[PDB]
Amino acid sequence: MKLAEALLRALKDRGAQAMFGIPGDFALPFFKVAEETQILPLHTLSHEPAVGFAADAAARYSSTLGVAAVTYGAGAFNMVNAVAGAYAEKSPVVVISGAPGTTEGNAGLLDTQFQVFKEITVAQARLDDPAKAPAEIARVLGAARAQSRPVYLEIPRNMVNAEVEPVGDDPAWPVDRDALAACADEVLAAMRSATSPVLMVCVEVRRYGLEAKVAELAQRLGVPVVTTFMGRGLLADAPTPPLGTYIGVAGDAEITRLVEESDGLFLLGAILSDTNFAVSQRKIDLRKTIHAFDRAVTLGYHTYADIPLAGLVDALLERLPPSDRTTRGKEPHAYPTGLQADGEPIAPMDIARAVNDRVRAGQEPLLIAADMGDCLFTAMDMIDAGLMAPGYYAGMGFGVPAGIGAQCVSGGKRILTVVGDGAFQMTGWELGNCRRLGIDPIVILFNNASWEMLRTFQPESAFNDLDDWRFADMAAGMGGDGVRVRTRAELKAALDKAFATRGRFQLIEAMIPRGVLSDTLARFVQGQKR
Amino acid sequence: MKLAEALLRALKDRGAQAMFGIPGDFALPFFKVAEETQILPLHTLSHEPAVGFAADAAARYSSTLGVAAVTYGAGAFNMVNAVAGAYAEKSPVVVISGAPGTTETQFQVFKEITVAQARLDDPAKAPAEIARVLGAARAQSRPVYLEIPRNMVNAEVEPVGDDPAWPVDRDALAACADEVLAAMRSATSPVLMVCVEVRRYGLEAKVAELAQRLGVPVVTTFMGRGLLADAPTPPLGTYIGVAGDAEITRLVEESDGLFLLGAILSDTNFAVSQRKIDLRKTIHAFDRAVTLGYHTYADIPLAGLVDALLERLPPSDRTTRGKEPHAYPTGLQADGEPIAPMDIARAVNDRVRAGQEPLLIAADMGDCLFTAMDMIDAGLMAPGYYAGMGFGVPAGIGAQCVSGGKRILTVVGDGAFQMTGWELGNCRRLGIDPIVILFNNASWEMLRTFQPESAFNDLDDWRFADMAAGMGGDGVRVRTRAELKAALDKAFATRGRFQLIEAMIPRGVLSDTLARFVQGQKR
Amino acid sequence: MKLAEALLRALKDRGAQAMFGIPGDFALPFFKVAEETQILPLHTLSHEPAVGFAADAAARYSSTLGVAAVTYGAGAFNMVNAVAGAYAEKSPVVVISGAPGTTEGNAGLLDTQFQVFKEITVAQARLDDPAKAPAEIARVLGAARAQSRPVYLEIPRNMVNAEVEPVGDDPAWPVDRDALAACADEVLAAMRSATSPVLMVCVEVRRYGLEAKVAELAQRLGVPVVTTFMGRGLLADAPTPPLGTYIGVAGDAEITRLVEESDGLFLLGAILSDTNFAVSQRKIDLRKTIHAFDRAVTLGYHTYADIPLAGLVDALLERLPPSDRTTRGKEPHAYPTGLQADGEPIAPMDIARAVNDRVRAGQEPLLIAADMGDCLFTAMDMIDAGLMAPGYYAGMGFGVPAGIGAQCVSGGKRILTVVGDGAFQMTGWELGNCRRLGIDPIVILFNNASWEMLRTFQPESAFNDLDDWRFADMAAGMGGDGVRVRTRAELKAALDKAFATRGRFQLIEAMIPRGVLSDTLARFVQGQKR
Amino acid sequence: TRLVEESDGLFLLGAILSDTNFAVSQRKIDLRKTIHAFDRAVTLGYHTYADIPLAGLVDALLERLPPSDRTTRGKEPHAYPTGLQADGEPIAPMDIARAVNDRVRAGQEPLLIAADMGDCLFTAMDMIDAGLMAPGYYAGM
Ligand SMILES: Cc1ncc(Cc2csc(CCOP(=O)(O)OP(=O)(O)O)c2C)c(N)n1
Ligand SMILES: Cc1ncc(Cc2csc(CCOP(=O)(O)OP(=O)(O)O)c2C)c(N)n1
Ligand SMILES: Cc1ncc(Cc2csc(CCOP(=O)(O)OP(=O)(O)O)c2C)c(N)n1
Ligand SMILES: [Mg+2]
Ligand SMILES: [Mg+2]
Ligand SMILES: [Mg+2]
Repeated sequence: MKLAEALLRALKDRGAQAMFGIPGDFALPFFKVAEETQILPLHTLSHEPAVGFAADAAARYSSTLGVAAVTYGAGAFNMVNAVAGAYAEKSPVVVISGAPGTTEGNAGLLDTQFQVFKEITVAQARLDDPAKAPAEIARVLGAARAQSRPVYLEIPRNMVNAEVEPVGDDPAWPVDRDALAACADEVLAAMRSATSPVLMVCVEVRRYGLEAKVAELAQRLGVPVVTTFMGRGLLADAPTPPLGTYIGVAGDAEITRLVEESDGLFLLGAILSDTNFAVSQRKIDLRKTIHAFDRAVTLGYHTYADIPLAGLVDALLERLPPSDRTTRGKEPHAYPTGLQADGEPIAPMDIARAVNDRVRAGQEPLLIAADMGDCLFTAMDMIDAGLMAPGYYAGMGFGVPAGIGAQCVSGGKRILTVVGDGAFQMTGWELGNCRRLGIDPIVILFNNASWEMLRTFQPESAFNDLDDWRFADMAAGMGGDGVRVRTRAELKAALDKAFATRGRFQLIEAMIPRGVLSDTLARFVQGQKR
Repeated sequence: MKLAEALLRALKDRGAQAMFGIPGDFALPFFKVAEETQILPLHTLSHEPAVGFAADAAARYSSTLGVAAVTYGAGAFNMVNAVAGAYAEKSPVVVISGAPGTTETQFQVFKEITVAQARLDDPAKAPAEIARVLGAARAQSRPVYLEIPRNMVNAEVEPVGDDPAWPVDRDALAACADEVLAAMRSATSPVLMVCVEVRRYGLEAKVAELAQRLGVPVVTTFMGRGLLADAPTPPLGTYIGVAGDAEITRLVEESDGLFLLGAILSDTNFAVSQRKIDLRKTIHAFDRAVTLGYHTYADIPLAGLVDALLERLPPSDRTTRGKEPHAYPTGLQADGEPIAPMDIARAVNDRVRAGQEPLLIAADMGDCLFTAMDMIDAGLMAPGYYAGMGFGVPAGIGAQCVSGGKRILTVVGDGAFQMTGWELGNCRRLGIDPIVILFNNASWEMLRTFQPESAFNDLDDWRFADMAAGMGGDGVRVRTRAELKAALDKAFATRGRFQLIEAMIPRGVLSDTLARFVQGQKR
Repeated sequence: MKLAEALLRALKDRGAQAMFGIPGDFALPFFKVAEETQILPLHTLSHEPAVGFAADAAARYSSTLGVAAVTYGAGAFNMVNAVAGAYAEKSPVVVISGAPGTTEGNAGLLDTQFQVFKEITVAQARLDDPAKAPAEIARVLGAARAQSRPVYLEIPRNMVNAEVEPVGDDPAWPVDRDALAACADEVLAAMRSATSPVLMVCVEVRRYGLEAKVAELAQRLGVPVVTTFMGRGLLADAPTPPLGTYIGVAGDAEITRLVEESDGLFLLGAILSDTNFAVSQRKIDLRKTIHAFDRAVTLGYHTYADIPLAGLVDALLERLPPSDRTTRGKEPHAYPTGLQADGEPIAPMDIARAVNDRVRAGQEPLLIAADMGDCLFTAMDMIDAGLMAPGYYAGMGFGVPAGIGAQCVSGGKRILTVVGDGAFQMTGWELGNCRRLGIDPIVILFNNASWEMLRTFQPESAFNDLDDWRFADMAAGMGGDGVRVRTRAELKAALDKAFATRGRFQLIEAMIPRGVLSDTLARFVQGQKR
Repeated sequence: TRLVEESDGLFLLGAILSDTNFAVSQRKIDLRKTIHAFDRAVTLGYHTYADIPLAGLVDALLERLPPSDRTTRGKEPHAYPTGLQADGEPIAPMDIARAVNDRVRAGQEPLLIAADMGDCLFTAMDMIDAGLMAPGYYAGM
């Protein structure tokens, strides 16, 4: 078996679904075996940033390994940022970068590309030894899985075709029987002894597909359940569904206190930081806080190493007597609906109504891909079937690329994208690849003519005023159907159309005025004053 | 006086002509000063890469300092690429990243693509640090990194000093010069190659004087292209390896006393490769050093080395200007035939011969660059070594900003334009009207010429011309050579809006230069 | 200030006392600045192994940084083993290896030397940037101190003289106020709740010179105190002196049980392994065991990170009410004495008697340097003033070299060395450097004509039979006074002489017969049968 | 040394490249015109054939070259120092070489020589031997 093949098969053997990428000198031989073998569908994008962003999503979507293939040099570096956000958000993107042969020895910078990716991945390896390649691949791949984060793989070209033995399974990671038990023991003990124990569900839960067993726990535990942002959605159809989502300040002040004022706050697979919605360590009692994350548990200031979340859970159940309990009790949830189909100018919230109404009228929910900006804060109030945005990273550019990658693996489902003018100027052009990719995602451009999120924080500043890019009129070039709307009528009307029109990506240019924000973005700002 | 203010001033004194950037939370406080103090012009773009390329171009244009202002995280990262290629081609792009408050890793990455960094978290030190970093950027001509905590943009600081002098081993300088000169005189067929550093440190005059006194054959590199063309001893052409003229390539590579003055060594297409020359008999002066076979003199800035040699060579009136080191393709037959690269070159060269003034040209990667190589220009900016796409458009933009009125020409392939091409939407607010000739062959042709069998090099039809409108510019698509000639003419007559010329080119049609390149890889 | 100088001064500023080493092509320029500056005394040895072994001891002796200077290539690699044992035993040896200039670019193996030392040190760095050198040095040096283990420093020759700014202080390491407190709390709580809490004193205690405060703790704690091997000696003149030393099986079965059967076994700065005397994790209740080591505390299966032993102690006192208590109570200790000055053949134990008697007669105790083999197990029963041997490492070769390095910094004191024939054949020749070094250590060769320690475990094997190297007769060549003894008379007599004769190293070749072992080595073997 | 280094078609058959004293340095030759066959490979200017064990390469070339009787044995590629003047002068390396070489010339059979690092090696180089083992590249004592 050829080396490059042995790899792709491996990726496949692990639930891979595609391989996004852009070729270059050194990467052609590998794209060749990628194409000729036909192992993994080869989708190619216009700019490397979208390459990584799509891989990110194709990974988050199916909760499996994403695949970003780039060429040596500018190709890799031009994608660094996409991998960073993927890393930042436990999105296991397997990066592959063709490198010079092992007999061409000289670089161009005073390795380097390696040290940069060494910086944003969990494991890396230069496949320069056909003998060691197999296990090495198994290792690194085994890492992105164990840790759910990006990995780096360099393949010198004169090695893309070296015969190698097939790639086996992931190397078995460390797990101590006793250690674990002791951990659960202390964890459960800590919970039982708490006043207001609050169990939070986050990202690691959706990555290791553990929702299945955590629902069986949320029940046998008996404590209140809340989700973080990355956790939003989880346990929706579970016996003891979350009582809401935590996004901090801009959120339901009711949920807030419950979390920030607990003494049994069990952060399951949760992320920790001061990234907007993330659970800031500054806003909680570090004393009584069990923090399960990255195969480790830390509460009481001490830590339990090599403790896979799966195991922690599995052993927590072994100590919790089964329960037939259930806290559902009617009441769904109230989203902003009712659009004034009049000719009054659009506002972020109006759009929400727009989509929501369509849905309540009977429309199946489309998963949403949102870029960073006022489009994100507006997407929170929309009924979905999975949301997908850079909340804990704020990496503009995501939006469109992400939605694309999504619909590329959706196996039919359609993807909805929301993005502002400022971000569309960055990656909104990746739609030109929608024809070749055979997908028709619906996009809602939030053209407010400025970097509005930045203006709210420094309105005296002019530089945040942008030009009026006639996007709707540009959608024809990339082969789509564009439509700029000024009023709520042209808005509701256009959307309906979009769902009817398939085969071509639908781009609805929403004309919004500066100042006009979203309810959720409103609350967020008001909350930074006091 | 604020800190930001002090940096901006410190920046302007060293040549700064503008500031390209894109804000974010941490950047905001910094940008407020920027915008207000108006020390430097604050030009915003759309995507970080552009900002990086633009800033890079700006610097090169005025052989001065460039300035890219980003925000912490996604912002800074999404711009690493431009800074790298900058580092590669010795362009001092001063990177300014806003960052977290000091009371409230990117740093570890940048250290890998800048010859100097610093985090100004102490106002008492800020003044000197700024003066140290920029210093290097100037001394080594490479990108530097400055990371500012938003809670220090206003902190008062002693004015920024002057650059801190660098080690100049006066004795080695004199000893090298002797070895160097002797090494030359004593060689069968010695040759002088003028490269990148000669431009960056504005040493054209000197090297022009030396070129004559040293009395040896002259040649430029790819980045050395266009230097000493008005000197008594002009280059015999430009060496770019197998690609170009085989008489110059043979001379360069066969020399037994090669003097790479401020050049770059690298197996990287046009860069003077170590596998092509006889390094044993090479005198490579670079990064303030000089090598030559089991010997490297350190601390010898190029500039002083010239002076050294000049002090060791008697004056001369030896002038040897002949005819055309390189025949520029002309005579565009405006018939109905489809279009081809070399035709674009003629179309372009003819206007010039017709009397038009040669513009400076900015090129992205792809055949557009090889094509630009057969065009008459007044400067040529392109990633000839780094070879990274995207540079084209934003670089032409960036150039024209500080080109005080002069118009810039930009050649970009379809593949590349899809990455940065849209930055043209800023032309309007930016007060620019650059001309763009987009090579739409509907494919990543440069690669197809390496794997014509693969089908992924097949791109769809992007009606770029139809999109020019939406960016406040005029964009026309042409298929024949007749249409090509007419449209190019209109562009030049139309100023006020950027002009986009989407020239449709068949897959398989390559520039002459590129043709030669591929054929040389078959051998 | 020159780079190489800036460094040596740094070492000095940190308590350095010398710089052992062997030069080579690439290392000459650095030895030149080492010599010319005269900052640190430059002692040179015959073979690299002794270079590292002496540095090891010069470090352990004064409990400070040792200094091993070698040349690139064979020089470094030929010393790898010495550094390993130093690392293995928390001996902060600062290794310095001159490297090719930054403009000579090509190696000879398919970096490498760097990766090998990366493997046996705690921090490393290639000083190739005069600007960054200072802080870098401070860093690495700061590491060997914080972690008390070997560090690697590579100095390209064209950099030995680059002007640099002086080297500042060590970079401040992480320390969490809360975390710490929480740790002590749980630690003390764990202790108080124990039945037979046993506090052990080990290596880290002597390295960070903490004995001063630990004695103040051993008192305020109130629990039994025992020392490990590396810990042997500590708290001797303390209010609550150790009740004995723990060396496992071969030790006082009385001490053994107390340790292996505790539920409050506080291993202070202790090492953990199955290395002869070390506290094997296989022989203790991991459940109730506080393990303070490498700036971390682990008990109850969880761990407290970035917890410097100093701090742990300092905060433990803050929670223990001062005490005037004391458990001294006469009884010193009984060592094997009384030598039968008859003409009966020598046995390991006889020699012990020999030295001991001399001491009780009034001789000040000499610190001892013992190699691995039956000489070590015999040295345990000798009255000393500090013992120094590879107990937790078993790296033969140590002996002599070590003793030499010692007396090189002893500031006058004399050093005693014990070593078997088999090890003397490895490094016993380093005595030839005793004249130039101006020291006269007394050495006791245990020539049993074989690798006796190995023979006891496989007596049916012949290969353990060695030849009769006439060492005593070889001592003249290296410029010493050699004397082979066959009987206990020639033994007692020779020793007395040796203490009288100064200026020349004294080598007493003790003729012992195969089979004849040491009491302590006896007990050890008998203990491997059952 | 001049011939080797000036060659415009150098064929290092199973050699080692390295700037390491006696090892054939890359800075001394014209690598562009070098054919270095090593570690089961063959290089030559922007080209490296992999998987070509030396042995087979020879055979290859032999299959491409007609037989020959071209013999060119001359005299002493290297004059071995002899004639040890056994006077009372102190001793010197080259003398040891003569002492050694003379016994051989006197008829004694050349032995194989093993040398450590130091001048002893350079000295062994002027001695008549039946094999010479020494660390000429690694240079470790
Ligand atoms: C890669 C990168 N570069 C810059 C920034 C900085 C930023 C954070 S928010 C924002 C404004 C976004 O404008 P948009 O039209 O998309 O939506 P809206 O604000 O409602 O007008 C910027 C520029 C980030 N986060 N990432
Ligand atoms: C950031 C980056 N990613 C990939 C590549 C690799 C590449 C080198 S050449 C080429 C094809 C360019 O197509 P284009 O339309 O621009 O011009 P042409 O080939 O003549 O049709 C690619 C993808 C580079 N150099 N930089
Ligand atoms: C560097 C190294 N190489 C080999 C060995 C293996 C060994 C462990 S014990 C022993 C015998 C030592 O004989 P010695 O004369 O010194 O004393 P004695 O046993 O009483 O006769 C050997 C060879 C070790 N530990 N280290
Ligand atoms: Mg907007
Ligand atoms: Mg193209
Ligand atoms: Mg022995």
